[PDB]
Amino acid sequence: MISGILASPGIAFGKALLLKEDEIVIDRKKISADQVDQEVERFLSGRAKASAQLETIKTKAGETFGEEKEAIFEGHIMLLEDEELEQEIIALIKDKHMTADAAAHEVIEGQASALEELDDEYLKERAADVRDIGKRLLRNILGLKIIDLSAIQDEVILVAADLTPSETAQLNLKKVLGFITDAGGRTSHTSIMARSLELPAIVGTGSVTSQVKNDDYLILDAVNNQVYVNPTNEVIDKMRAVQEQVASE
Repeated sequence: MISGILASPGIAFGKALLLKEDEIVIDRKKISADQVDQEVERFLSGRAKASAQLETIKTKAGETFGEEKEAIFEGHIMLLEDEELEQEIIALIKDKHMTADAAAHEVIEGQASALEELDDEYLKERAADVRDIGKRLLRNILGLKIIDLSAIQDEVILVAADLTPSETAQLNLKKVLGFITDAGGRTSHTSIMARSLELPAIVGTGSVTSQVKNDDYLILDAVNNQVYVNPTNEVIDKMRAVQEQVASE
């Protein structure tokens, strides 16, 4: 069966919300000096947008967990608005005729890679949080569609290979029912939430994302540590009684 680490006990019912991501296609075409000036505005003014987006996520981190976590996202903006990283991006766009999408990808390529060369498991995890800041910056230049997990409209379960502080900082715990992630870390951020929020959850699912799909009907037991996919009405009716018999006790 599906054995995870079990974060907290409980039973919930809901449709599976799988978090997939659309692959981004960067154009490696060389532009002309007549399109370079336009890229700077699309890149400079673009930052005006990404700055407003990450900024809005910053307050959701302080209004959701408390200004105590705003210090982490506060630095995430200084790096994005870094006046130094901007002069380097600009040059490439003007010197190597690179697209704001391509050039910006170059600097972000050494930021994450260079962080792996550091001798600190901490700055390393920042590498993952940094790639997220770059990927978002890209979808902002192409104005690509973004998933709005901050405004769900249907109560469902949350399933994902893993969730980064940002996803957890914008997640709306107003219509959520539970969290399931492929993180087998006895100290995974997901668990810290499921643990502090006392809600029931699991994280060592491992590869449930390779056996489940979005909209799939699931039933979390968090009692025997097992996920049931499309069970018979005989097991549901039997669990609907016991489970609800608990809330009634």
